Amino acid sequence: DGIYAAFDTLMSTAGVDSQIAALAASEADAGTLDAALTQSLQEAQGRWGLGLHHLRHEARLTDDGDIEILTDGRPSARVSEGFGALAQAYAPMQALDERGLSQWAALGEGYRAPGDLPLAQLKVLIEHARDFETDWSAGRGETFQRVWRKGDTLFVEVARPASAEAALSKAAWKVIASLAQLPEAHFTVQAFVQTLSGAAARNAEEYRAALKTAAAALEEYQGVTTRQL
Amino acid sequence: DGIYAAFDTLMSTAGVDSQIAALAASEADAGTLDAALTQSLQEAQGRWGLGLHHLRHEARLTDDGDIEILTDGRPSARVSEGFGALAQAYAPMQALDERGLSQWAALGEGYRAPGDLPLAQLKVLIEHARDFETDWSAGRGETFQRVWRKGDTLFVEVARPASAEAALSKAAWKVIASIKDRAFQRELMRRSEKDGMLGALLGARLAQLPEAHFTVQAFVQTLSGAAARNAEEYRAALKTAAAALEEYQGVTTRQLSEVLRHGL
Repeated sequence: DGIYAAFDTLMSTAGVDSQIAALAASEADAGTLDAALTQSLQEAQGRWGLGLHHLRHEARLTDDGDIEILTDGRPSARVSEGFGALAQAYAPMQALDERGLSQWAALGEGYRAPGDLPLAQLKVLIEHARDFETDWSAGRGETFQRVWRKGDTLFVEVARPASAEAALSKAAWKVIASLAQLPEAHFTVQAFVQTLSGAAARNAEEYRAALKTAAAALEEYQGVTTRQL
Repeated sequence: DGIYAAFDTLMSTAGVDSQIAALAASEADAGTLDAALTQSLQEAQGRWGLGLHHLRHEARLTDDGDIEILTDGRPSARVSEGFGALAQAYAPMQALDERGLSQWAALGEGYRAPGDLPLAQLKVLIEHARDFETDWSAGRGETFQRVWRKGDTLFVEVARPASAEAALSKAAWKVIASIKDRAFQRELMRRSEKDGMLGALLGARLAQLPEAHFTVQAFVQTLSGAAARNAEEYRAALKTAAAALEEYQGVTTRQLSEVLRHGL
């Protein structure tokens, strides 16, 4: 019960409302819970901005009542170990630049197109290419963006890097106007990823919409976690 | 004359000089031969126009001195069964449209870009997409053409589908012309007016004929590294492979001819 609750907390930093403790309280089957814990972890991975879209992210129930968080099937950390432990197990996988963006390609080693292509070269990729990835590009509001397709799914990302420490500082002096075991000290909402499927993942107007959508998402979620905090 | 010459004869049908019989006899190192069979076999597949780019091809030596032809790691045929045997092992695997073109994608199931794309749009694909594939379009010289990229290698296919029958027909004409004994030439030329040409020339003496089951129908140029992302390297690639396909068609027609002159 501690363990599901703690997980619920971890996801709360990404504005993900996993409801795992409740769903457990409902006597849901172990498979249903696993599925729920994995869906959430992937949803949070999208928004956390750590840059691990190239690894598989899973979370699963263990016999001793723990949750085990894996990456590419390799047991990375446990929740009963604390939010710090998870932070310290993710770190050697990332690779940030000087603005704080991931340097990995979400599609893995391979060719990466300019972030800045004309929207008509982008439209050709979108309509007639199988897989493809672009790199970051400077967008509005100090955010950055990029797009890739993997399978039947087009992935739009909008990312405005911000460290966890600063958000904590803001909400701290905002509460005084009114920490190592807090996940908000390692995890915050930096990015948002919108997905398109089937016909939509080959439609250029649809990609443009999905940009405006992911951009409005990132700003809402960035704010929600600050108001929780 | 041995299983290596049998494999060498089968490779001449795509105009591949494998040199397998000479390697087997050379002072080379153990294992270099299997590698050679597979190298020669894959090149041959590029030219046969069978449409099997999605399968993996291998040839090895077996425990009883035979050469085994593999598809996706599974035993498909044995060289000693003759070349017809190889033809029908490939058949259930193929899928030809009305024109003689493979209906399979070279990249397996997935999206195929149009084959009639505008050059400005095909370029974007060539400079920035990862793996991609186009459909068959027509090209110049009553040819067809498609292009894919798998990895770091661009694959430019030019094809002019033909039945091995017509190829045998075209080689018969070339021979009944070069004939020295003008009397027998006019005899053949008259039977050819009646019973057909390749008909009347065979009639002076085929399923054992390797070219009866395999023919040069296509060619695949390949680009690597920087050229593979270059749209003008692509347009040149297309002219090279059409010239290649004419060449190897010419080589294999002159070969089948010199084969038809034996037994006259």
